[PDB]
Amino acid sequence: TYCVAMHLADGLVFASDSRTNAGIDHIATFRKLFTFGTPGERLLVVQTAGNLATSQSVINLLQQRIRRDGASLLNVPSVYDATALVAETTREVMARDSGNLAGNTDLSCSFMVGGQIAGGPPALYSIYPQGNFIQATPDTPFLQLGESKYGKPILDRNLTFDTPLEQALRCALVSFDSTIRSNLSVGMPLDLLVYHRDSLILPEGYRVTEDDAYFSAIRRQWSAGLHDMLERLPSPPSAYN
Amino acid sequence: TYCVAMHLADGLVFASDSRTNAGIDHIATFRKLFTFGTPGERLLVVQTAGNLATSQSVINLLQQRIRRDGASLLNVPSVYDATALVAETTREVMARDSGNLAGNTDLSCSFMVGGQIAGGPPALYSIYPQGNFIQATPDTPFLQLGESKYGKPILDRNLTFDTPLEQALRCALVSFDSTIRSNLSVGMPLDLLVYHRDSLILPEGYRVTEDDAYFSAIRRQWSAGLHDMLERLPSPPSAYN
Amino acid sequence: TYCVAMHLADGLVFASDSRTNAGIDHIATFRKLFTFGTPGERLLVVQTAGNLATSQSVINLLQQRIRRDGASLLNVPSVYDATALVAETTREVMARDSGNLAGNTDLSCSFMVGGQIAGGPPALYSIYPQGNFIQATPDTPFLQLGESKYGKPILDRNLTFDTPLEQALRCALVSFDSTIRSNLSVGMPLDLLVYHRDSLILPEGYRVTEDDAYFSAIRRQWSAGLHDMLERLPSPPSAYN
Amino acid sequence: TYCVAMHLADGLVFASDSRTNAGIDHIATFRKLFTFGTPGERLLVVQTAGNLATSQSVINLLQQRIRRDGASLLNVPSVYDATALVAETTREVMARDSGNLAGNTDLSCSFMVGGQIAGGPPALYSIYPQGNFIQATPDTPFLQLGESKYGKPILDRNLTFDTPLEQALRCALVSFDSTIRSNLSVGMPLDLLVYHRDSLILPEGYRVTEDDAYFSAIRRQWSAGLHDMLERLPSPPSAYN
Amino acid sequence: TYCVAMHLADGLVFASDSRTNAGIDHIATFRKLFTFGTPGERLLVVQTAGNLATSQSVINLLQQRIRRDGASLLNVPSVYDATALVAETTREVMARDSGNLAGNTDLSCSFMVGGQIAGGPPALYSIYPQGNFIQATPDTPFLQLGESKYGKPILDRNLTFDTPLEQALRCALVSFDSTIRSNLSVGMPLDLLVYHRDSLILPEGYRVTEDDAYFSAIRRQWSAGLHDMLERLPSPPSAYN
Amino acid sequence: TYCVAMHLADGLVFASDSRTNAGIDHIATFRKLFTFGTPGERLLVVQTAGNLATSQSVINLLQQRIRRDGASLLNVPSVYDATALVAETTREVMARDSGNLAGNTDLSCSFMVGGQIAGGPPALYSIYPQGNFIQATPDTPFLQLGESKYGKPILDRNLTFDTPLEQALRCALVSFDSTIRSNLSVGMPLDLLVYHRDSLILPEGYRVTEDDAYFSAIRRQWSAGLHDMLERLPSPPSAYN
Amino acid sequence: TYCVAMHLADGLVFASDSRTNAGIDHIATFRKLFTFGTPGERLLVVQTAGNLATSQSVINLLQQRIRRDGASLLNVPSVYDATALVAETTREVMARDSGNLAGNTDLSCSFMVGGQIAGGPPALYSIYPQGNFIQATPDTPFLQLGESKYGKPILDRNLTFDTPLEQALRCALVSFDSTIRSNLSVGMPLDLLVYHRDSLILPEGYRVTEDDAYFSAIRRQWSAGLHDMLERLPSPPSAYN
Amino acid sequence: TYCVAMHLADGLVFASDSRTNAGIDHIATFRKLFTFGTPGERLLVVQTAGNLATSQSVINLLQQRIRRDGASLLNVPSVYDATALVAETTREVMARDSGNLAGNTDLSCSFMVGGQIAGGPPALYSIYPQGNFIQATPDTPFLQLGESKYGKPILDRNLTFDTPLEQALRCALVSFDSTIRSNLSVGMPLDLLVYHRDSLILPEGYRVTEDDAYFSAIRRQWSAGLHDMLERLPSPPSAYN
Repeated sequence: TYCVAMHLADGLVFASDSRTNAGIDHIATFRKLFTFGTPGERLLVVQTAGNLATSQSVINLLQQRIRRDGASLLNVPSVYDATALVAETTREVMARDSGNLAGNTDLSCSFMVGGQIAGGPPALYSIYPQGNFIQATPDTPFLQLGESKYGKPILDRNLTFDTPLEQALRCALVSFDSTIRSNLSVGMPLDLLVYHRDSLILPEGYRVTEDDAYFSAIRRQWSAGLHDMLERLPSPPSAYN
Repeated sequence: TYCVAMHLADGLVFASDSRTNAGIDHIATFRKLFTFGTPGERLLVVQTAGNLATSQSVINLLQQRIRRDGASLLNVPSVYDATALVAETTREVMARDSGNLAGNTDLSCSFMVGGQIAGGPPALYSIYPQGNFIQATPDTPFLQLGESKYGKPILDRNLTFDTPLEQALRCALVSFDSTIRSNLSVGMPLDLLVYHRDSLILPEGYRVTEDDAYFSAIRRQWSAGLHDMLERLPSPPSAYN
Repeated sequence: TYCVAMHLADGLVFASDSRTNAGIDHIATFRKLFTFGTPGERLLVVQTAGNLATSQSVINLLQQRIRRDGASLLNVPSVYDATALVAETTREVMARDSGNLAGNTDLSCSFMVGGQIAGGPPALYSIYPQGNFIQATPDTPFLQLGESKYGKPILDRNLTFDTPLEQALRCALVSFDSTIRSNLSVGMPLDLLVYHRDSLILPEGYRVTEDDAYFSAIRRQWSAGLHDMLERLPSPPSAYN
Repeated sequence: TYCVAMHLADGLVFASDSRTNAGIDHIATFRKLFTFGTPGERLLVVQTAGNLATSQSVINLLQQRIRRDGASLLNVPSVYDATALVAETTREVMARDSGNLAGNTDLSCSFMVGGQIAGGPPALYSIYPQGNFIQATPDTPFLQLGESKYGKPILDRNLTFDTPLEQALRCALVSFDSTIRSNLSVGMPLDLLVYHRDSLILPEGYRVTEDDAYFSAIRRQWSAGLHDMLERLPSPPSAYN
Repeated sequence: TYCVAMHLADGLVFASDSRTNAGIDHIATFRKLFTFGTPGERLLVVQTAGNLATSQSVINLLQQRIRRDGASLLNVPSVYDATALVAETTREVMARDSGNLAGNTDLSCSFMVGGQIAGGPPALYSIYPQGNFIQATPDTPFLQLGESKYGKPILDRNLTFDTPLEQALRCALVSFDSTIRSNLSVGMPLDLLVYHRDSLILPEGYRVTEDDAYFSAIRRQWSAGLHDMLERLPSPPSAYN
Repeated sequence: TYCVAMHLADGLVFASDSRTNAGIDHIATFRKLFTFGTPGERLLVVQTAGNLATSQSVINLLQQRIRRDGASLLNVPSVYDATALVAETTREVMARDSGNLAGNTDLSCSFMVGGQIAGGPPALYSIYPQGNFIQATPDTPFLQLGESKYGKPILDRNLTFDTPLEQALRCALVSFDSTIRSNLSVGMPLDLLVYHRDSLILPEGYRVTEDDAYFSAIRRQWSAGLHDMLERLPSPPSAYN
Repeated sequence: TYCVAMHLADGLVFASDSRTNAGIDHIATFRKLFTFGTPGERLLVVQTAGNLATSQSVINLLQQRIRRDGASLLNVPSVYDATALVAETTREVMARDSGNLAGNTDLSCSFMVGGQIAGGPPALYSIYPQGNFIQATPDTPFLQLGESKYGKPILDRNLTFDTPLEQALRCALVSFDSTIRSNLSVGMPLDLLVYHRDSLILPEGYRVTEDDAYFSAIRRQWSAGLHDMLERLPSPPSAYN
Repeated sequence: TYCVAMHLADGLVFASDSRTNAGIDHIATFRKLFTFGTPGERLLVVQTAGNLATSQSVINLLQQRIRRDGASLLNVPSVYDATALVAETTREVMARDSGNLAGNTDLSCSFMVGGQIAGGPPALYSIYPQGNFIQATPDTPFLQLGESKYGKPILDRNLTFDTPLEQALRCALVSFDSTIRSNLSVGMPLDLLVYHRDSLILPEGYRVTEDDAYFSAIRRQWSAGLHDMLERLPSPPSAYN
């Protein structure tokens, strides 16, 4: 479980893995990036991390309620209020499943909610386990969920609000490369989605499998590159021994 | 707090940061790499991570006991037994400080113990919070303590049992570069030590400050390198949008 | 005790064994697949694993309550809510039988709940011992209960959301074949049920006995096949000795 | 962690994975198959599963003690007594590391010990977590450690005391194939060793990596085979719906 | 103490011995089969096994409470709920007699509860020492309490859901014959009751004494039969010596 | 696990199953009947039941010690002393494997030891979990180990000191028939041995597999016989309803 | 200490000795049969055996509490509940006197509680040292406390539910005769009470002393009778020598 | 288990039952009266009670040692010394079987040793569980083992040193009658032996089975007699109600 989202000058980029702890000796693939919207009016993306049961219930309720007269991700007036609604829904799920039977088992999960509603700029929020949230800004234009330390440095180094979408996406992919190599809890397939500021369309998004030609290639290249740079770095002076 | 140690064909390489959480609003510099030994007979290095009070007490008792007739890091017959002694000492410290007054505060810490005693190969162990330990091997030739996910990938990618010492050290430094950029809890100065297999001398080791010419240079180079490789990676195919 | 359920493009497939630990020196046959519904409106299937007393009580209450004005598997508005109801009922049963008299004996059990209610797609959930549940998806389209590691690989290898029902069923049967050979706790007769997406009928389902001509045949074939493939695999090179 | 050993008419075959849980967020490669002996006099193989710290300590002490006047794997008069010595050593390690500091953490591990000493037949034992052990026989000629249910069926189906070594090894590899696909805690490289009855030599053994041409090939073949056989199985009769 | 109960297509059959361990050097006769009901409305039978004191208290309270406005075996809406009530009552009794004074003495007992209440089919449950219970089904149509292994085989071999009552009873009697011969803790008189599906009458039931003409006769016949069959079985081939 | 041994006027008969609990989810085949002796001088048979590890170790030590100058099953002056030696050996094995590591796991096992040594009559003993033993006599001429209640009645009914060997063996086989049908922990193959009083030869003994023509036949006959006798028994009189 | 009670068709009969171990070298007379009740409403009898201090304290508290608003032997709704109250009281007494000071001394005692309360049949219970109790029934119509084996046979032989009260009493007296002759811990005076079913009066009861004309007479007669019968029995045949 | 022995003016009489607790759910027949001697020189009888394993071992060793140059029941100079030897042998057996493996299980047993050695009068001893013994005398001419309270009164009443043998034997038989009726742990067949003072022959002794004409007859008579005497006893006076 590792998710990244970026809010940049030209729009939004989202990327999630799929490897999921679904119980003991049951590790499995589950989509962690979900889209919602009405074409020409709004796009909203939700990413998930943490307890599967909880996050599934949250997503499921959001879907059921879309087709119902009352508060829903389709009628909510701002990305902020969408984020609040997701949190609100999370609280509701935690209230029901909590009891003596759950015991000490850890039901918490976290989310990212981003997108654009007609008449206001695109936005991106992250909701924490405890249900309070923060918003990405130009100074801090990307947010992560899950097992994210491994792939943070490459984003810190290169990403900024002005990074174009194609490059941000590339950058995200390198993030996943390192993460996947160093931590088995994170794993393919990946799910990506790029959204263009003011387009107000629902992009189809794209899934990166084990076989993906492009992703295989940039991984091979990135390895060769790092190995090269390392050998061509200078030796430490006398002093260091 | 981030420490790395490597046990390679040609010897051992150790590196630690110094930034330490010593209470609220009191972040400070403390050495996390300590050496012990008698020239021509043995070298032992201990690195620390976790609770400052605990680790300090452990190190302090190991030093006091060196100058005393009984079990000590200078008479212990093997690196294994040295590791065991450190652990033994840790248990002793935890027993004394534990009480109602400590309450729920977290007194645990972890260590690495590596080196060489005359008449057997060099070795490297890591002691866990709970006092049990593991040994580095050719298949898993480096071990980390502290805040280590950020700088793990570069080691996973490039380091192997056969990597020479000068290159392993270099590799470690890049590990610290990324870590420092992405996590404030980790910070300079760094303390390094390189030990040559069968030398049985106590290297002086070296401290890398903010001002270090060499470290500044390889950071600047590494940045330029990464930035280059990133721009010269190919674009995603049509399919990805 | 081994149960499998699959949620595929064309519908649902369920399969359970019947061998049951009913106490010490009392191993016995009990159905572990139960159906509910009203023709033209809904089909729901519940499978059971774990403590017999507990699961029986749960099923029994669900049956009694069907014929009663209030929450029941026949009036519940979605497969989700059905799953929730089963869980709710489980909690109720655990509460009552728990006491000093039970002592340390393990009263937990698990369930699968799947089916289709008029006006929404078919769905499949698995409820864990602790009462929280997950939903099968296209990326993870089958779920297991009980003693399931033995027969997992064949499903992992061949089954996907798009697998047709007849082939999924066949696949399940091979899963049971391996399981039965390698673990005595699992045993015949088996109980199967196939449901076609949007049919909204209650299939009669089918019981596979010791004598079943078809199942005997595919077991014999599958053996011969495996034995053949193994002999016709190449020899390991020189290197391997 | 998955290990298999077979004691057959023509000798012994051993195979182990290397993926090891070494702490939280620290999964790593460690050899789990170790050899000992004097050429023309004896071969002994020890495989490990369970807690890394414990098993490492046991192996380490056995190695140190080989080079010492007293009970050791090189002077022990029978494979039985070797097994007993390993167990004896395990007890010793558990006694020392046990204390308040370990707490509720699970230090147990299991071993296989097999081989041949001059003047008696080859033998194979498995030591349980609790320190008691069993011997493989003609009726039960293979033994497993670790995560073994996934790959048990293929061994149950095909393996017997009279299976030749080359075919037993092949069989083991298919066992690992299924296991690796269905459980991420098991992983390459693998380590194999084949020993010929009465040879009294120390085979070098062989390591199967990710890249291995032969293993890659039989995996590809085995997949194609299974897929074929599945499509060419008959359809269930009318009765089954 | 040995009890059997069967739930068959045509109704229920119950049979119990009477020999009871009432303390040290005090073995005695106590009825272990009790009936309750209102003619034309319900029949319930309770059988007992285990601690005399505990089971007596349970039965005694059930009787007292029948003549009292509140939950009782006469008003309870289903055989299920009757079983639950018995269990509920058992818990109550165990709570009271438990203390330091009882010490380690074993107060547990088990029950069978079967019968029919107007408007639903007949049913049969068995309650375990720990208070949870199971229901007999067509696949497992008989249940035993007490010292039951001796007489199990004849029931396993011959009894099924479709066995008529007169034959099931006969079968039960042969079960008791073997048991009584092979285990002194079981002993006559026996108590039988046969109930016809949908009759809703309280059969008087019947006691089999030492002197019973019919039971004496079938025992004599059964012996002669077994002895005959044994002598007329063929001799083992050469091979067997 | 079910073993029987008989000491009759004409000699000894031994029979054991092979199904063995070797751990959780690991049920397997292991021989439970072992022979020892020198032709023309002695025959001794040992049967085992209970913990596999313990019984294997006992048997293994007895074998090793046979080929060694000191107390052994070949030099022991009487069947009594043989039994004592087996017990003695058992104590030795329990002493070693006992420790904190075993914990509460149950290491006990039981044995039968029977045979004949030149110059004295044949004899048969049974050793209990606690190491004390009894001897079979004319009044109690058979002894059982393991899961024996199921097949006791047929032996109680028919077997006496004067039963000839061929008929005793036949009787034993029927005992196994019933046991196997009613308890899964008991299972084929079976191992038999018949020894003729004063022959002083080592019979080869015989193994009964699943496929055995004779055993299959008498099982089929015995079923038919029982079914016949049951239908031809009279009906219970009026009185019984 | 020897007490008997019988529950017969026509009522109840109680009889107790009086010899009591009250400490070392202090054997003494204490009544062991106590009556309670309100004429025309209820009769309850309590007999005691075991530790004097304990039983006295129990009786004493029951008496004090009779004259107090709350649970007492006079308001309790059934003989069952009376028995439960006695047991309850016993627990209370054992709780208080238990401590380090008592040490290993044995404070346990047993009771019989029998009688009749208006509106339900007469009943008789026996409470065990541990506080659980049993009820006498038609099949087991008498119960004993204390040193009872000596006088059990005459009761087993002649007493049944239908035995009239005058004959039962006579039978009890012979029981005491044998007991007194064969065991010095039992001794006169005796205390009797006979109660007629449905009389609901408090009989005065009667004390049998050393001097009692009737008891002396039947003892003398019984001796003469036994001596006669013995001489007029036939001689053993030739065979017996 | 119930044994009696008498030492009278005219000789000795011994009688034992045979019912034996041989383990849980294994009650069986074993001889508890054993004879030894050389005609014209000595007769010794040993009776056993208590733990089967222990008493069997004792008897077995006494038999083996008879045929050996050293202390044995045939060379021992007095009945006293014979008794001492038995005790001595018991100690030896307890020493060997005692260990951690026996645990808390109760290995004790008791014996009677009686008979006559040329040149001194006949004698009779009883050995207690703790190995010290007593001798029967004219004032206390009979001794019992096992479950003996039931049949003590008839012996106390009628037996004296001067009772002739035929009458003492008869008396013993009545003792067994009552015991058997009132306690199931005691049971037939019985074993008797009568020895005539100064005869110095080994009587064959006699076994009383279920079918014995004489014993059946005196039981029937004794019942009728007791029943008669009881009905012919006078009624209690007015006073007693």
